[PDB]
Amino acid sequence: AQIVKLGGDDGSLAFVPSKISVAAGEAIEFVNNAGFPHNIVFDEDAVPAGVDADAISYDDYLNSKGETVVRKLSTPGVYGVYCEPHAGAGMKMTITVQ
Ligand SMILES: [Cu+2]
Repeated sequence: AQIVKLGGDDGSLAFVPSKISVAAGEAIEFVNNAGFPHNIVFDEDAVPAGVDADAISYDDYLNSKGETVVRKLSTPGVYGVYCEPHAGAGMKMTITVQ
């Protein structure tokens, strides 16, 4: 499992960490931490071929501290993720699945 906090403890609008490498099938736990609402959108222009980016996104807002969304990815490659409300602040991350 890799834990990714949504919002830095210090108040930055960031995925912390924002660059991770995981094994195929390894759990990624997105934990709502600070500066929410946040959501988790996989970028359809930055996912491997054959991956439906909408299937794995969580489009609804995460409103409470501690709400945790878990995804496991199967296809190797690079996955770009962003938060819609905070995309302009730099709240984006990259996941490499091996
Ligand atoms: Cu956000």
